[PDB]
Amino acid sequence: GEIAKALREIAKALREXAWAHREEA
Amino acid sequence: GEIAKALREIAKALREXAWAHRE
Amino acid sequence: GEIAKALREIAKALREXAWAHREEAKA
Amino acid sequence: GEIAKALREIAKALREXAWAHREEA
Amino acid sequence: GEIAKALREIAKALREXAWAHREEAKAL
Amino acid sequence: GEIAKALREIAKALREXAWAHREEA
Amino acid sequence: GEIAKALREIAKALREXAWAHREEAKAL
Repeated sequence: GEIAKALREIAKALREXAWAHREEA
Repeated sequence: GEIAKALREIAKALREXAWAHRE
Repeated sequence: GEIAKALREIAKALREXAWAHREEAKA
Repeated sequence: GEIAKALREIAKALREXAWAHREEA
Repeated sequence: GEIAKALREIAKALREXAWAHREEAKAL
Repeated sequence: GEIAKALREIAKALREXAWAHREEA
Repeated sequence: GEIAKALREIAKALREXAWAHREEAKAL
């Protein structure tokens, strides 16, 4: 579904955020 | 559910953000 | 509900994040 | 509602996040 | 609706987070 | 709808969170 | 749908956040 996919797209962004926090290092 | 599963994937990512503090 | 449950899981992850930033800064 | 309730718990966890930053200043 | 209100509460919490990080930063 | 609008409000607050970091440097 | 659309906008906001964070880490 479009909603579930957008939500997974939110998850991936958060993981992208996690790698940026783990660029402190 | 696909929606519930995706919400759980979000929580996991957030936990990952948390663990990245220490790391 | 599984949706409510998953949302609560998200709330808990953010509480984790709060704690972690609290501690790291406390150092 | 259970969904609305859970959503408010998320908001409170975010406020906790905020407060944690308010004590680092 | 309760659901839309809860979401708006989340948004407000995020805005609160935004403010705190600016101050935290500015405290430097 | 009221839900979509509130979600869009969430995105905007996150963008505001982003701007807070863009202003750190 | 407008809800899927608003969720995608949230995701983009989070990527915007990640990018600003990298610029942070990089400017030090």
